Amino acid sequence: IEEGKLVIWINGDKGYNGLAEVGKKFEKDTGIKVTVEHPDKLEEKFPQVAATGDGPDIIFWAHDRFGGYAQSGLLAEITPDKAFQDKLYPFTWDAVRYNGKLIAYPIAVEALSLIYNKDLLPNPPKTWEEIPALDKELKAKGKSALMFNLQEPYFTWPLIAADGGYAFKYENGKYDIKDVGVDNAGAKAGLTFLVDLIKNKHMNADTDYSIAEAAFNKGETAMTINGPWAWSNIDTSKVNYGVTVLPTFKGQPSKPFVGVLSAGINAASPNKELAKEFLENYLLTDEGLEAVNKDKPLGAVALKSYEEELAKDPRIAATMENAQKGEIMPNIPQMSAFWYAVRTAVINAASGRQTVDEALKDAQTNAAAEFNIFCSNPNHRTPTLTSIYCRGCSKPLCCSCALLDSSHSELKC
Ligand SMILES: OC[C@H]1O[C@H](O[C@H]2[C@H](O)[C@@H](O)[C@@H](O)O[C@@H]2CO)[C@H](O)[C@@H](O)[C@@H]1O
Ligand SMILES: [Zn+2]
Ligand SMILES: [Zn+2]
Repeated sequence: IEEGKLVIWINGDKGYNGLAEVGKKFEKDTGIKVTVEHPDKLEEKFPQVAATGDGPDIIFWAHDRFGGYAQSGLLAEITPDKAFQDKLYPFTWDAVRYNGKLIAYPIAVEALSLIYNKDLLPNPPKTWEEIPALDKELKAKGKSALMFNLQEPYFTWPLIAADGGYAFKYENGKYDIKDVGVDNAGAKAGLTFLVDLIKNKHMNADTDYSIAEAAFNKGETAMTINGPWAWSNIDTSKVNYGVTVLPTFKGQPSKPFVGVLSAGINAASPNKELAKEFLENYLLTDEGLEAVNKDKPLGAVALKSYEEELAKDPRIAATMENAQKGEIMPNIPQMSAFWYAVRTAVINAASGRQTVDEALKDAQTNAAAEFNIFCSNPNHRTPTLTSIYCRGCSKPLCCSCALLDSSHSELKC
């Protein structure tokens, strides 16, 4: 890692051009060059190069992957004084706490929403159950009802979770990684409904991000499912669209996994103080987030002063409504094994390579095998085993401390 400059990694679907404009303001004020890059599969590349001290000074990703990076020692602990912490919403700071330590700067809150074409669909459906008949009526006009990414489980999880699927069982402020809900009856029903859409030719198993975005932004399909970053290309497309709450399934809301875009500092960076200055005094400002947001919308931003400007945007309102009904992703190291298992299950069930019950029993098994953790209470003289994490601080707790100790209450720790 090169001394005296900053290298930044951020996903290709984010506003990397706007962040680069923030880096040029930084360079004009300090003389420090800032290089922004968007490598492919950066969330799998970063743990690989950082383990030997390579990679960027700063990495951006949703918060769910940062706990695994921190567990492996790849992320520096950040030290914002309390005056700066008061500038961001408390909700966002919780997402970046791992093992009781803050391990990243929260940037923005993201959640999936239903996006619809107002000209084709003045009244968007409230339920998943209405989409088949709605697709039948729109094909009689040369359009389709719904196209969204079927290749990434992030997009299909809201439906799978709607009727009772879960990653890890959350109970009184705590997760239990021994209790996985990927092959239960509520997850089977949601995936079975999705596979039925493809079987009855209302959707194609092959549909990915680029195909769905192209079909919606050209006026071919009435609805898509996507996050705030996708609004930039819709806005320049000529489509007259709205953003709204995801439809219900079996009378229960779709529950999107909520992400907090977060900026982590590489443990091996010799430019940590320059990185903190960049993130605190240039990015996490009204002007800094505005430049990023004007490139690709971030969603609801963590900095209160600027979110108060964005809040009147109806698309932000819908994003927040969906976030309320969904749930914050855990940042525990087991999250990436969960995502890998669900990705395979969904793709194989949608393609007909496996039945729904085959695919999800495999996902449950493969994930559980991947899921040796010890309780964080320092008064344990010997390492005390557990499979429970506190959600607020992402600390392991044994069954004894989880029940007997008053600390780590569901409300506050
Ligand atoms: O599909 C699993 C995937 O979901 C999430 O990734 C999101 C990301 O949070 C969004 O910012 C956007 O880039 O879309 C991604 C899905 O393609 C998790 O954050 C990620 O770890 C996980 O692999
Ligand atoms: Zn304990
Ligand atoms: Zn706690």
